[PDB]
Amino acid sequence: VVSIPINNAGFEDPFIEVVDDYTVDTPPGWTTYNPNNLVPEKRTTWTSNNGVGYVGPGTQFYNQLAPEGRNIGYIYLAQKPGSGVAGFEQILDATLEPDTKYTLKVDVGNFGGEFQKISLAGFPGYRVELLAGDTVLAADHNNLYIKDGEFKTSTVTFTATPDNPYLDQKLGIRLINLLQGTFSGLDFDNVRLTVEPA
Amino acid sequence: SVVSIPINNAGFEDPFIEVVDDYTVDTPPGWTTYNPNNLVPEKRTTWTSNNGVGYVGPGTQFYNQLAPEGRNIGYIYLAQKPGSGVAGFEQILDATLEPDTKYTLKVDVGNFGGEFQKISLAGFPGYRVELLAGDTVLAADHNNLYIKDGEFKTSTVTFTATPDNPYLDQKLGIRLINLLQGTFSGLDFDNVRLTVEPAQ
Ligand SMILES: [Ca+2]
Ligand SMILES: [Ca+2]
Ligand SMILES: [Ca+2]
Ligand SMILES: [Ca+2]
Repeated sequence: VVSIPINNAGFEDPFIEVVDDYTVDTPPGWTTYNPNNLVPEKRTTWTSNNGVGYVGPGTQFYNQLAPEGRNIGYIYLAQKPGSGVAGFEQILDATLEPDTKYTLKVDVGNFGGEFQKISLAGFPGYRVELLAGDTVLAADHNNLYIKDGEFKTSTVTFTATPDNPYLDQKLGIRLINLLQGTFSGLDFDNVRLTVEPA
Repeated sequence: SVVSIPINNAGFEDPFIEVVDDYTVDTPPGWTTYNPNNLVPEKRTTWTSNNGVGYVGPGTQFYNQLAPEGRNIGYIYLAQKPGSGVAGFEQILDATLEPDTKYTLKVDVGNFGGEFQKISLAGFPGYRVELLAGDTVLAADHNNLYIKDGEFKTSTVTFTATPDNPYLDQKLGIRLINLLQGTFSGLDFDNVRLTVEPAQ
């Protein structure tokens, strides 16, 4: 069982000091997957955005601490349900290899609480995908039920045979806000990808 | 407690097929051809992209087991090269999405083995199983199971609908999809089951 390197895999970069403070720029090491242009290049707290957030004692948004370390990565979409999807993507160094089983695990978070008078109850739905090149090899499209203010672990697996047409292409990961519900924000954390003989 | 939702021709048993390893090339009754990329022609031959049902019986040259359910399986074959698109079966159910309910969709997915007219059937295009409400894919298994030539495995897709889900009261739907991300670019489905139960 081997780990494949992922940059900023727990969104711990940058370090954030204050409880529930967050960034509004793409997490370091990741790019914004934006197939529908929902996330503007220059964002504010009133636009769709993504970034990292510190989950600590005193958080008003969760009933538990970050799955890993201090921070989570979050994606919030302001457009109405059905408008499209957005999230994070990272292209890895490793390439697809035959006779190997891949295991992608990532923690998915559903916001909780209330701010002002508005509640964060609700979830847009998630999809976690494992890629080779531009191809989605395997994906978990919203299979887990996650309660408000909680996290749960998603597992995606894929076995690559010697005749798989995408061998030698770069592995990739996408973490996606499906925007099929409100509250239309979600979190991810603790991304891990391992390989083993198949 | 756990209630089954009615699905038409859910084991692809209609039409009856008499001869082992014989197949149809027209859309199974009760299902529609899901064709977002126009890969499947309206009129099909044995060698066009096609779909239909097939009898998997004793003596079959294509699997190491019989159909997971009954006599027949439903299949989808795509002749275009990997990366061209996807196609499969779709059925809209009569039931609608209900609040505070957990849905469990199960379908057996089959990987052909053997050879047909000297063409090797080894390989798999990848599959996706989708639960939908209206036009929305609520939950889906995109190719998570590894399935060897000549075998079947059960895909499980779960979804929990809360009271504020925007798609409540829209009609439930199912899609069984050939991903066309490998050759041999055909696969099978069987034994579609959908249950609903209270979640919370
Ligand atoms: Ca973390
Ligand atoms: Ca929520
Ligand atoms: Ca059957
Ligand atoms: Ca095969």
